[PDB]
Amino acid sequence: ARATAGEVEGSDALRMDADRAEQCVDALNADLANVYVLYHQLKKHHWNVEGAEFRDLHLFLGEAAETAEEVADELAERVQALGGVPHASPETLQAEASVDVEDEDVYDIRTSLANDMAIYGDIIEATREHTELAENLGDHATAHMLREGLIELEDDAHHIEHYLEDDTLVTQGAL
Amino acid sequence: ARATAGEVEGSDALRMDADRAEQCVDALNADLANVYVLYHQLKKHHWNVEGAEFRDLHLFLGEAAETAEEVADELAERVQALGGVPHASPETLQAEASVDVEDEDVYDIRTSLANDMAIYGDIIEATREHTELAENLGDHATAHMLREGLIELEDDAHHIEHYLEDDTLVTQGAL
Amino acid sequence: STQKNARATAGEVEGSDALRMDADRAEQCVDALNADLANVYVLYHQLKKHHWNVEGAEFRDLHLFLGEAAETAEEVADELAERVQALGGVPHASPETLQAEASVDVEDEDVYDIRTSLANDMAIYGDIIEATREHTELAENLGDHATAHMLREGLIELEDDAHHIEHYLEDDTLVTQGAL
Amino acid sequence: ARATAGEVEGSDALRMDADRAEQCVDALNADLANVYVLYHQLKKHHWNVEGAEFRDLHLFLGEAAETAEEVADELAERVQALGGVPHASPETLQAEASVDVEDEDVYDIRTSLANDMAIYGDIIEATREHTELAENLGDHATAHMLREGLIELEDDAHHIEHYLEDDTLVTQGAL
Amino acid sequence: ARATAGEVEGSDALRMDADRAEQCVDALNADLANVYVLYHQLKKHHWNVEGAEFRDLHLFLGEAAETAEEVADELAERVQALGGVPHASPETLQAEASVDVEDEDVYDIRTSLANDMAIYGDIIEATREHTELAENLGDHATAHMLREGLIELEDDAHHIEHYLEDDTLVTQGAL
Amino acid sequence: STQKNARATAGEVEGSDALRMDADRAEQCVDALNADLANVYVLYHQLKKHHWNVEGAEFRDLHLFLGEAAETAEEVADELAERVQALGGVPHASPETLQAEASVDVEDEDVYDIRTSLANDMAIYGDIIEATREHTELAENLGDHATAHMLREGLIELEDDAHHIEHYLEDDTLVTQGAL
Amino acid sequence: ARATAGEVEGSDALRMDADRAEQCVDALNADLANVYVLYHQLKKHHWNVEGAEFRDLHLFLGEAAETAEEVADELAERVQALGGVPHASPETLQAEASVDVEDEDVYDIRTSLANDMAIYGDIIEATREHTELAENLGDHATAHMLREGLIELEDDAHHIEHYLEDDTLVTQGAL
Amino acid sequence: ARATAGEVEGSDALRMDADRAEQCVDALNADLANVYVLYHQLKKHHWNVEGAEFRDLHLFLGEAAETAEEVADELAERVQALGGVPHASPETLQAEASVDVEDEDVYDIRTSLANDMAIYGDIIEATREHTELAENLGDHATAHMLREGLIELEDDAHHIEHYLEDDTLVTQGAL
Amino acid sequence: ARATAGEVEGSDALRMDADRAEQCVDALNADLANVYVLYHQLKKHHWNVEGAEFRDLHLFLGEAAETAEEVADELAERVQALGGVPHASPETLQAEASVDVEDEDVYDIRTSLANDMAIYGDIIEATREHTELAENLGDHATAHMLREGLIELEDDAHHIEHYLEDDTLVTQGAL
Amino acid sequence: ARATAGEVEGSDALRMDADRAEQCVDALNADLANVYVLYHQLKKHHWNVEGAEFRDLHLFLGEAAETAEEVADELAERVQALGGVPHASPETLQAEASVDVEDEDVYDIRTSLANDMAIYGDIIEATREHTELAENLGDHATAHMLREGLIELEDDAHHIEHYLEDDTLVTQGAL
Amino acid sequence: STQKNARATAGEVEGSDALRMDADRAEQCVDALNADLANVYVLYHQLKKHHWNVEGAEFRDLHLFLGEAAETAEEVADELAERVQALGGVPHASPETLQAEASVDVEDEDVYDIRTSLANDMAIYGDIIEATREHTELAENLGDHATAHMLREGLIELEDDAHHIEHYLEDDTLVTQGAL
Ligand SMILES: [Fe+3]
Ligand SMILES: [Fe+3]
Ligand SMILES: [Fe+3]
Ligand SMILES: [Fe+3]
Ligand SMILES: [Fe+3]
Ligand SMILES: [Fe+3]
Ligand SMILES: [Fe+3]
Ligand SMILES: [Fe+3]
Ligand SMILES: [Fe+3]
Ligand SMILES: [Fe+3]
Ligand SMILES: [Fe+3]
Ligand SMILES: [Fe+3]
Ligand SMILES: [Fe+3]
Ligand SMILES: [Fe+3]
Ligand SMILES: [Fe+3]
Ligand SMILES: [Mg+2]
Ligand SMILES: [Mg+2]
Ligand SMILES: [Mg+2]
Ligand SMILES: [Mg+2]
Ligand SMILES: [Mg+2]
Ligand SMILES: [Mg+2]
Ligand SMILES: [Mg+2]
Ligand SMILES: [Mg+2]
Ligand SMILES: [Mg+2]
Ligand SMILES: [Mg+2]
Ligand SMILES: [Mg+2]
Ligand code: NA
Ligand code: NA
Ligand code: NA
Ligand code: NA
Repeated sequence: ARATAGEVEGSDALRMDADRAEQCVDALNADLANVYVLYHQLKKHHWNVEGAEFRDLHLFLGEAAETAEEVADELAERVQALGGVPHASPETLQAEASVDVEDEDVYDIRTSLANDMAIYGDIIEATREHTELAENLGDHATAHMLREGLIELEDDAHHIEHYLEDDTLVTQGAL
Repeated sequence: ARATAGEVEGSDALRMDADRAEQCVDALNADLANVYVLYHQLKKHHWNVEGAEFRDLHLFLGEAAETAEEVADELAERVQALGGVPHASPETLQAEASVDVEDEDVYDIRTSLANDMAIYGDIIEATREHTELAENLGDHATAHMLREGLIELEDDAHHIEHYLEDDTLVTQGAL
Repeated sequence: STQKNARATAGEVEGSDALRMDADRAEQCVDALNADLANVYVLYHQLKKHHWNVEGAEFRDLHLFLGEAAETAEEVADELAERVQALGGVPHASPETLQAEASVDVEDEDVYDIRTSLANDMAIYGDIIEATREHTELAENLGDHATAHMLREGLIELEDDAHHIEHYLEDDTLVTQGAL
Repeated sequence: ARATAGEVEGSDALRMDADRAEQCVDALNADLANVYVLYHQLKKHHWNVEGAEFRDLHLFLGEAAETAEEVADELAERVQALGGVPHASPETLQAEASVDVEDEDVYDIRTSLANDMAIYGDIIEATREHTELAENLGDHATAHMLREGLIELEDDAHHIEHYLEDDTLVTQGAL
Repeated sequence: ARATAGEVEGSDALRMDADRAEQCVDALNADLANVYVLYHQLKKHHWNVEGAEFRDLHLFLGEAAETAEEVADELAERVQALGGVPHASPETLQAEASVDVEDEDVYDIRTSLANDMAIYGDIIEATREHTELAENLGDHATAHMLREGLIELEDDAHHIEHYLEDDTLVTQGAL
Repeated sequence: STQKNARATAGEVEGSDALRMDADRAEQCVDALNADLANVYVLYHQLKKHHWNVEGAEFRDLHLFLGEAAETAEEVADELAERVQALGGVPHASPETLQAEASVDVEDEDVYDIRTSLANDMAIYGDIIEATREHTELAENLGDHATAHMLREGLIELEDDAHHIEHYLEDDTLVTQGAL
Repeated sequence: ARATAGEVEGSDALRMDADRAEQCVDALNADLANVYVLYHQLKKHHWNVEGAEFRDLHLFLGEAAETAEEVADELAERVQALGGVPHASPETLQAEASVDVEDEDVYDIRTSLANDMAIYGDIIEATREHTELAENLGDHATAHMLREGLIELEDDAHHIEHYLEDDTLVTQGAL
Repeated sequence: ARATAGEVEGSDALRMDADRAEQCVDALNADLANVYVLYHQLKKHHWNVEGAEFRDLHLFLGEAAETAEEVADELAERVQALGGVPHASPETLQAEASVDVEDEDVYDIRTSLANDMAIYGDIIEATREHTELAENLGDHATAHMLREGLIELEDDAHHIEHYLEDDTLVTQGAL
Repeated sequence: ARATAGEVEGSDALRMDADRAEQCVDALNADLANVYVLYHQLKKHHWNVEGAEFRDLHLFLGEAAETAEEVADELAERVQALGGVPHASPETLQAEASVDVEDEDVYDIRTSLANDMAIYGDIIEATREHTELAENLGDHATAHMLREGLIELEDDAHHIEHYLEDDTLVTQGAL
Repeated sequence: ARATAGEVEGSDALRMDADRAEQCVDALNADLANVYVLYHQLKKHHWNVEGAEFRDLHLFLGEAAETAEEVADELAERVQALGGVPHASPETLQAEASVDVEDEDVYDIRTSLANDMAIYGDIIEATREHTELAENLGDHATAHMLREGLIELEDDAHHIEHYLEDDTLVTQGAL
Repeated sequence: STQKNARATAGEVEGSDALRMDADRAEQCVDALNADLANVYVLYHQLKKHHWNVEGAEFRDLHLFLGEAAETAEEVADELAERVQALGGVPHASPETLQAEASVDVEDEDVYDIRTSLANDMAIYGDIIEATREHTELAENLGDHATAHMLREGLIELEDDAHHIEHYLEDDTLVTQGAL
């Protein structure tokens, strides 16, 4: 093997010793696994959403899935740049994730979105914590990247909350 | 008259004898007619859709109509390329169509979409039969084209199906 | 007069020598455009409000529609303002002035449900629409065909938004009691 | 009313309790009101600027007005995402703003720009303070957004300072 | 000669009898001539502008000339569409123009702009009279076009006015 | 049945009335597409891995090629998934499900050298390629020409990537012992 | 030599045995030779077309040439992917082609176009046969590609048929 | 006056002495006058072309006009850069031109095109002489520019030659 | 035959007598032939390149071939514009070429590139001689064009040189 | 002089007193000098890289040089905005830089990249330190900008590390 | 010789076999292009300086013009450098080398007013312009028509910037004592 899962060597290019790096690496790898389960669940919901608002939600979820994937890509890359090994296989991702994932049945849109919302909220809190860890290790590139992904993820989370709110243009008359 | 409605001459350029071509042309012309009535009814629905979801439907139906118009264009041009006369006038198109077309009143969006879905379905089934007919005549360009049209029509028909499905973000509480 | 601090005084209209529009003529258009500006900026700020706050099953579609309507209102305000200034007047500028010179009704600061908010917007659109039609006659009748043309270009976009809101509020939906 | 001006409910999506949220909300809402008076005053100046440098300044002010508006939009959105109500009507914005606003007369360009400069400087200082408040509440998405808007606003502020500086290509000979 | 300078045949396609058309054509042709001399003098000023503001003026005047050329093109094409002969040669255009044109010397930028403003003004006033003439002839396409030209010409003329106004960022201190 | 929590149960296939595809027919395609989906998502995740980790004298070129191959795999997965759903089935969704339903071989979590990694990728591509060809016959033979066409459009892109890897692994290079 | 002309190794990556691969390669290489003479002769007519329609023809033949080049490239790449050696040198291409090629003299546009039409017809019938061959060999990617090439070629061939048809706007009167 | 027609001051910035500069300026200004009559006459034929090829010609002449305008602009700017005064008014341009210009009547497309071809030929021979002149004066930027103008003009002139060649798709039969 | 291979008529439009033109045409036609064989061999190499660097070479050689094709197009069109007959058929192009062309076998990448470099070099040297020939004939458009082609050919030839140079990131350790 | 090298006046626009500013100014100016030596050395390497991977590295280095230049531009601008004078001349930049720069000889690619890597690592560490200095002075715009440049610079640094790693597709068999 | 650490030594010129340019010929162009490179990079760095520092009533227009002139200088430097390298020489690289090999005058580190700064820039442009004209003759006379063409393409852009500065410095303005 060139590198072993779980090892972190730091980077001589980035002047980050393996001590410091391993702390960011652990945080990032946890985040990577959560965000890729997120990705996969947003894709599920995007594939299956049906009903009166489905096209708008299909588009929003497809976008949300794209932003998770990009976040995952930046996490994994940064793990690798810091001398670590990002979690790669799908069973590894889901094993290492802490967030809850739906079973294989398809649920109605309100249920599915409320499940997503819970994943986002967990990722959001973790990411906040990890940006502080990064800044306190003086890894400002990591901290900045994490915040750049945070703000995207909060925006999608906030979208889902709004989708779920108790207002609508529909009236009992229109029914 | 440079050509007469109903005649088919084949094409020298495309090495398609008139016997061979006539058989494709009848299938393509029947598809054209149904596709243009589909285009006219999607346009109607696009113009008139109202209510809580109307803007997203207005956009979808606008797009679906453009996709129908393009399929119609490709069908008509292939008719012409194969030495036939594509059906051209609106009254001809409706008369040669086999699909049902709404009267001039405006129905609520569900009914309107359900009417569109049935047109798609007829078109989808016929196109499938016509791609086989084209392949068996060795007309692999026609088949290919038919299949590229089909996959866009099936995508739109399936979107309509989802819009009609029995799910929603709406709750009695939001009402 | 040569000693005033201000380069121009609110409410004055000087016409333009570049545009060959005398102050008399210009003042009449300026009075119309300034009133429209004010209503249009209050329109903008309320559409923003509704863009920011909209929630529920259609929110995202509405967020985007209202953010685009807000941008169109802003652009209409910009054109009106610039035309005031070109005609030698002073476009109403500060938010307090814009709101005070507006004749349309503004929501208080609370957030209402989406139907109520849209209906309030619809009312504002209606008012502006009627006034602009009057104002385009006024301009054509003064021979100020640029102002007229411009007012009409803004009118068609406002009418389009107004119409979209009327449709959003119509009594149809894909939703069924079964899906509930 | 769905929500009342002045209430802050936090967000369950963003895992931000109403305590924490209300502190960011107050800061952001103050900033929103200042930045929208800024917007409106930059539009004034853009509409009215005249003279030898007017086209360049018209363009710069129009841009500056666009960047303020975008900043306002991000502030207000974030207020709403955190469960607050962004200040919306124009008389509310101006009432809640702390910055000074010109009366309705049009002043010469040097005076107008110097007025703008003073608004920017106040917003800049406030924003610095608020980014620290955000980071100290662990609201890193807010802090990052505020800094992203800060850097835009400093750049326009710095532009105005340069416009006002005592150099020119003009000579008494050219006069 | 396929057509003779001065003749007007109307158009069958546009259902415009030659009496009706001739009246539009004379107004449009007189506008064309003035617009092309405007185009030539904006080009001149664009080529020669010098001094502290010259680059921004060079760009503005380049654009103003393109806007004039396009108005000229639309005028000339409408002449032709209505069965007339648009004035074509440079010596014809200048001879048929009513506006004043500088001699071949180069004047300072103020004088040059003031000369352009007077040309615009003449063009603006005539166009206004011509749009009414078009409307009253029922030629609503011509009127419409005239009004779309006018609003671009008025925008440029007003820009010139502002460049000439008595304000500046310049102070005696900066000198 | 009316009281199930789930709107659809994994493994069920309902066909589509919009697409005029009965459940019998649809189930056969759904079984093929679902198996392809799973292998394609494992393909994607391993290409990502290799994109992330590739090092050495050609890394940057490989990083970009593998990130683009990964995107193509993702898009193929998206189309397959969506087609499953359109045909009234339930696309395999969770990463654990995708990996469990995949027949292709996955690397363990260690990182290997670039030749080994590419060779492993090549194997996965080969498997998917063979299966897709079978699946396109299956669809054409069921008369589901949309599915067939789609499978072929995805096939040509996969084959292209597969081929690029075969070339990357060929025994030529500009490098000489002299340059070493 | 790394590979020998005529040899066909199949591909491990595409799971295509040399026996199956040789059969596609032989078809694809004949197509390639014909398509590349086609390309060179459309270039020629693109270079040389003169007369009353030339500019339009020059554009269409340039485009048709570029379509032929792109079909060639695909063909050649597919030969190579399948473990074969695409015909490469110009003398090889012309020797392996079955179509007729004009001598080096330049003919009038009608004759030149008729010549191309014949080349297109030959390629088109060959390609239909080859897409059956590929499909029957289970090589769907090759069949698909050939069909995508085919439709673009038939389109160009049909455009030539139309250029050559006995209609025109020109009248004896205009002459 | 800031500058006087006919005077040539050279440029300090370009290190071009007035003697050297005058010699380029005189060539460049003659070219400018010819190029601008050229422009006005292509506009004319663009406006007026009718008949069976008109739309294609209208487009090509519009483009050729715009190429001429761009060559003019370059020429004029170079005169000015070199301390000269580019000819500006339409009457000046036509007076300083050496080419022939049609009277105000409209001729048939062949005659009109033949007329333009003559203007192009004159400009083209003059420009070749001028690019030698510039080069021999060590003015390489002027020579380079003139050549870049030259190739675009020769291209257009050649396109006219082709439009006028004795070939066509039309046959007696189609008539 | 509308024209005969080998003849050169000059051009009236471009004021180039046939004596003058013939001399350019022979040089340009010889260049065309070599450029098209270069294009065919770059295409070959692009199709067949394999190994560690192959994708970046595949792209480079694809581009180099497009640059050759465009130079070929410009050469052939200039031949035609000057009243000559550009060499057109593949067997003619190879027969009129002076450069060496590989046989149909596939060689390793070094050998293949070295073969391309030698072709470039021949083309580069000839083009240099031809630009002088063009200038001395006063054909400054031809010269200019030749020089714009040359600088793109020299760029590609130099890229090949660098690919062949004796450096690498590869170490015996990485092996 | 308008300003003297080494003076820092702060900004009244940005509300940054000269105390605070001078601390950011010193840090930024040091960074500016390092990053511009970086720029210049990446350009060297980009100009000279040769061998089997040269085109890919040429492109990567050209990009890396562009990102350094942009970083330098943002640093220098921010120095000026804070009332300082950015180091401008090339001998000033290199004098003030602390990083090591190669002599004028060209070294092999591994050596050159390893030299670059060392510069990046020094800049990276310095930038981390300076972002903290900025945040601690409450200069959040500076801190954010520095981090935005940090993340770009780490990414290029990490690229170089990967280029230098001990893997390759090359085999002794391919040699 | 086989044991030198350096792959190429500054000041050497090897010509190119790809470009069929012998070392004798190449050395003459390389000497010209290297001197131009140096002046052009000092030009770039001073334009940057003036871009960064410009203040006053026209600053924004000047900032943008000088940032664009700086980019054009950089691109010209890039082409010259690359041509040196293609001809088998070693382009001057480090900032200290560039400044030392430059013949043009550089400002000290203080910041001057905009007229002074532009005038200094103008001088540098003038020098480069004259030298490039010589160098384009030199190249054409060596038969290196690529280098000549390239030098001329760079010349026209430099002349254009130089000319813009001359205009910026001309004695006209819209400003009047009345507006003061
Ligand atoms: Fe990535
Ligand atoms: Fe950012
Ligand atoms: Fe069509
Ligand atoms: Fe396709
Ligand atoms: Fe505006
Ligand atoms: Fe918004
Ligand atoms: Fe036109
Ligand atoms: Fe309009
Ligand atoms: Fe999708
Ligand atoms: Fe290719
Ligand atoms: Fe110009
Ligand atoms: Fe061509
Ligand atoms: Fe060029
Ligand atoms: Fe900058
Ligand atoms: Fe470069
Ligand atoms: Mg690594
Ligand atoms: Mg036909
Ligand atoms: Mg004014
Ligand atoms: Mg909310
Ligand atoms: Mg007409
Ligand atoms: Mg479904
Ligand atoms: Mg191979
Ligand atoms: Mg010719
Ligand atoms: Mg400053
Ligand atoms: Mg070299
Ligand atoms: Mg001057
Ligand atoms: Na709804
Ligand atoms: Na000024
Ligand atoms: Na014709
Ligand atoms: Na390599």
